[PDB]
Amino acid sequence: THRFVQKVEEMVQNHMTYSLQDVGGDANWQLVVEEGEMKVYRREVEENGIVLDPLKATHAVKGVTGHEVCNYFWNVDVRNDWETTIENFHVVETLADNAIIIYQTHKRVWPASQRDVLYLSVIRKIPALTENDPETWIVCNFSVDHDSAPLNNRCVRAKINVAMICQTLVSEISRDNILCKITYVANVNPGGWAPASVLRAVAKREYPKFLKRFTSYVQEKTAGKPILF
Ligand SMILES: Cc1cccc(-c2n[nH]cc2-c2ccc(F)c(-c3ccc(S(=O)(=O)CCO)cc3)c2)n1
Repeated sequence: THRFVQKVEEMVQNHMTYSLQDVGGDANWQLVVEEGEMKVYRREVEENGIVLDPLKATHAVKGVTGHEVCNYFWNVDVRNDWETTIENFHVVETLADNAIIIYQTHKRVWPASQRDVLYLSVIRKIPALTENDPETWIVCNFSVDHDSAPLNNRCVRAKINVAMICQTLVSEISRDNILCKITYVANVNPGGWAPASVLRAVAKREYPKFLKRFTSYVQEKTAGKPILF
């Protein structure tokens, strides 16, 4: 039992309560980009001059399970196969077999300075709320403080709360008959000065490119392997 067990429970339950809700019907969410079943939405939010724009996306991916998608998203050993904006990353602390603390730096977005981030990354299976409902696999990545935080004078420290939340629908089961329903939420505080139009333009381009590249990577690596439910 590590020191972040309560915090983890809170952050995960908040996503389970609030992040799964539908936004198709909700005019407070702007639909920014659509590519088939991938639907990317945002709200435009600025606090004390800093652009926070909550991002929420849904997607439906054939032929992979939620457990698989979450394992690929959490497993630091495959990070470089799908990430494209990371410059450096270091595992700061191992809390449990399902929870680590990561420090990473990102590629600069001109003309703002580079960003770094220091977060707890946890993977959990959440049982079905009623006998009717699906089980959920979730990865939550959320900023924390740590005394071994790196000094990096080129970087402004962002703060994140991200979740990759998956429910899996199925019909001996073939990958032909499985579909993973994803909700991805990203609440990024850039942590200092950054021009709003540029941040918005980069979010609009990069979030869809990330979701497409990541989800296709999982399909590619699990093809012709036995399913892990
Ligand atoms: C996916 C995406 C969308 C929009 C912009 C960018 C980007 N381009 N250049 C710098 C960044 C940047 C700056 C600060 C950050 F915290 C993250 C950040 C993004 C996602 C996540 S995660 O938790 O989804 C995946 C683990 O990295 C963590 C940090 C990314 N990347």
